[PDB]
Amino acid sequence: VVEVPQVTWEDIGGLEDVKRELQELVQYPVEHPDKFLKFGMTPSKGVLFYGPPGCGKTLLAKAIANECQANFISIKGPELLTSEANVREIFDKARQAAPCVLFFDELDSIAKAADRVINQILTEMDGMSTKKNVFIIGATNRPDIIDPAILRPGRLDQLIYIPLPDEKSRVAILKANLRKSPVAKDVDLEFLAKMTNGFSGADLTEICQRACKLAIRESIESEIRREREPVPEIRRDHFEEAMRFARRSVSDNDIRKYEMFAQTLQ
Ligand SMILES: Nc1ncnc2c1ncn2[C@@H]1O[C@H](COP(=O)(O)OP(=O)(O)O)[C@@H](O)[C@H]1O
Ligand SMILES: [NH3+]Cc1cc(-c2ccccc2)no1
Ligand code: NA
Repeated sequence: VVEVPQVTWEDIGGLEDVKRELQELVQYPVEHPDKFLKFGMTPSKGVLFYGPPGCGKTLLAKAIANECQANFISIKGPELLTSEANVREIFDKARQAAPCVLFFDELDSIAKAADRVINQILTEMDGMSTKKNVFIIGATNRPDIIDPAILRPGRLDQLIYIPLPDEKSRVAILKANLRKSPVAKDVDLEFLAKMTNGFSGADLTEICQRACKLAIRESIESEIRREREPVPEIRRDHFEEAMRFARRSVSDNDIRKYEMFAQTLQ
């Protein structure tokens, strides 16, 4: 289905630098059109996100569309395999749905015939102007096998690193996930951030989801019993129990590889 996503910047913990860069990348064409006319700037057509899984690349693509009040179309890389006109029809539908964000997920899978489902993608991008109001976003978990042809000017304009959350970011992710939940006052999220070094954003969300379930199942059972004869909260002890099916999903070795890739691009 095609729709404007509900996720906002507020749902995304950390990545504050990345967020104002993306805002500037899309707010500037419509907030200062006179200066965009004055100097000859063409709006950006695309970005490529990279980093470990579960750290917010999909969330950021949906928040960009929500900011622009734009439709969102998602395509996972493995599913363009049956048929090179598959690529042509997706760009048609995105153009039909303009203004629109077109998100290519799991692009590392086609980075490994398939040789130019790629060329088709590259040609569709070259043949589409910024006047069509379609903004393209790709995401990958394997930045080592990016064909640099997709980063040439006129295609995806910027490669952007989306890293594992640091300690400050882990507090923000917990707070964003819990922003509309009733959390007991004995819950110390800064201490939970201290104890989750190396956790991804998806890893943190599971802890919150397990603690919230445990609370619901407590609420269910206690009213079942009080029947035999006041909004409840997620308490510290629900979080205590959730945290021992809690472990990192990204290895220390993959973390080293991402950090090396990113640090060498300064
Ligand atoms: N920065 C973040 N802030 C808040 N939640 C996050 C963040 N990163 C990941 N999550 C949680 O993990 C889930 C997966 O994130 P996603 O953006 O799909 O990861 P990927 O980087 O693999 O695209 C999200 O739905 C959300 O619950
Ligand atoms: N097993 C997953 C995996 C990840 C990587 C990798 C390679 C380069 C940079 C970052 C990550 N190589 O393999
Ligand atoms: Na990923």
